[PDB]
Parts: sequence; C-alpha cells; structure tokens
Amino acid sequence: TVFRQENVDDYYDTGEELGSGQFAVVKKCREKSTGLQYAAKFIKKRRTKSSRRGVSREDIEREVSILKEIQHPNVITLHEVYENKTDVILILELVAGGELFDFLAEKSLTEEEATEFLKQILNGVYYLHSLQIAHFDLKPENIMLLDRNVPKPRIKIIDFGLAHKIDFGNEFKNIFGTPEFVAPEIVNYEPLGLEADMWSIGVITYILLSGASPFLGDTKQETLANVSAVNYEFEDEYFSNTSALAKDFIRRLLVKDPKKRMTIQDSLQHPWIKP
Ligand SMILES: COc1cc(/C=C/c2cc(O)cc(O)c2)ccc1O
Repeated sequence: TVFRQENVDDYYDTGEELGSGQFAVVKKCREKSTGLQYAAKFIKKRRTKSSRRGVSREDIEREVSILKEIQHPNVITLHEVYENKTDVILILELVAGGELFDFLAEKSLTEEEATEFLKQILNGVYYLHSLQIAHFDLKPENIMLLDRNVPKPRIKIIDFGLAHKIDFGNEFKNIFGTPEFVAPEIVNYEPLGLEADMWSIGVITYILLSGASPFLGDTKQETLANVSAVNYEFEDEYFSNTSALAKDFIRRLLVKDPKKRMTIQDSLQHPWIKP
C-alpha cells in the first residue's frame, strides 16, 4: 500500500519535538490549510531487505492498517500518511498533556485517581480487544493525557508500532517490548494473544498504586527472569493502605498461565472496577 508522496512540508509546519525513539521521532505540527494541530511521527524506513536499521515496510503497513481501523476516545486516531524515500510520516492526533509516566513522577496515586485513569485504559483496551487488536506495548510511556492540568484528565493510548490483529486467537511472532511490562509468554517466545495486554495492565496498575515496578531487576535479563517466574510481591511499605480488592485485581492479572488471566471483560466486571 502506497502513501501520499507530496512533500509533507508543503502541507504542514512542524514545531516542538514531542519525543524520539529508536526508529521514529514525533514532532508537533500544524496543517496549513486548516490551522489544525497534529503530531507527525516520522518512521525511518529500512533501506535494504536484509538490514536491521529502520522499520520494515511490512511492519509500517501493519501499524497504519491498525490505526486506520480505530476510532475511540481513549485511542489515538490517524489523520493522514505521507512517505518519501527515507521515512513514512504518520499525521496523528495531537496528545499534548504528557505521559502518564511523567505525570506519575510528579506525584503514587490514590485508588480513586488510579481507577479513574485505569478505567479509561480499560475502556480503550476493551475497544481494541473487541476488534481482536492486541496492542503488545502497553506501558506508562504509551499512555498520554489530553490535558494534564485538570483534576481528572482524559487519556489516550498511543504507539501502535507492535500492535497485531489476532484473528486466530494467537500470533506466533517475537515482540520486543520493554522487559518491565511484557508478559511471560513474550519473555518465553510463546504464541501471543490478547492476554498479554492484560498482564501489562496489571503491571501498570501496580505502578499506579505504589510508584514501584513489580518485576524490575538491575539488568534487563533479571527483569525478564522475574517476569517469567512471576517473581513479584506487594511491599507493605508501598501497599499498606491499599485496599485488598485493588491487590486482588492485580493478582488476577499477573498470572503466568494466559488462560487463567483475567480478560478485558473480566477486568471491567471485577468488584474493584465495576460501578
Ligand atoms: C513523550 O515521549 C515520547 C512521546 C512519543 C510520542 C508522542 C506522541 C505520540 C502520538 O502518537 C501522538 C502525540 O500527540 C504525541 C514518542 C516517543 C517519546 O519518547
């Protein structure tokens, strides 16, 4: 599938850089014809078939195809796609309130504050999983706010770079997400489905309530070993005034066997969440 090959700079003006990763940089932008503001994600293309730098066209097209399907208040939406010899440029909805992570470092949240964010995350993931889309990269860095200055901001899931359609219940590919947040089946290179996202939500919830990462070791291999062994506990110093039901919610997500893990629908009916 081909994208718009006119020069993006003839239609948009770029501004402040919002972030940069291994093969992508995100810049605030403004469409000349409407004055509307977006985030332009420049993804570096692979320049030879056998190279390991840049993103393969198969991977770029998959992310674009997934973004084109989704429209939900808690998920980023795609406006336009351009390309040239060096980059594919996704013109994405502007989410300017910063990461849930950076907003986390400023505060540990109360259970009402945590559940207010978490309910929006669960709503967005319920939408995705209803479409058989696994995100595969849920972590605080990929949870951003629209306006961080209100007592209860609205969040949006971003970064569909690892997302996959799961039309056979599982997909057998390597997902190189970040160790602290990936499920045991990712660590062990096993078939992957929607369940992996639910584990990631359990990790996010643990951090939201405590400010601490449940599996984090001193090295990436330690973290991955801890994940595979389900080597975590609720430290009383961090959880002493956290409700048992909040702990129960986490405990039913941080489950090694994906079949025994709470699903997205389970998580919405769990007594900690269900109104
Ligand atoms: C903040 O740090 C980072 C943010 C982003 C992405 C920001 C962003 C992404 C979108 O898809 C839409 C948007 O409005 C903003 C990428 C790498 C980073 O390191």
